[PDB]
Amino acid sequence: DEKKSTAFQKKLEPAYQVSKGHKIRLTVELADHDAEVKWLKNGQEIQMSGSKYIFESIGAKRTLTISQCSLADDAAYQCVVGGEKCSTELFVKE
Repeated sequence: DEKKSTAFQKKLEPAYQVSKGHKIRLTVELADHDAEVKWLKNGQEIQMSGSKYIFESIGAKRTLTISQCSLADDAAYQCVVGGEKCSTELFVKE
């Protein structure tokens, strides 16, 4: 089940609004703070890449920078550490 459990102290609101092609960031307050965060596309498991699923960290608050994601990747992106996922819906804004 996708649910708070993940090493994300707080996962951001379950509706991330990507500014299409502007690269949407998946901001969370990490529980780990400085751990490599893996993320999930609804059903799809999302690793990390310097082109998509970009990991970025600010003061524990972890961020998944997703590039090339606009009026197509409109769906849901969960957040995952090791193998723990918390669901968040992904909506794209043009």
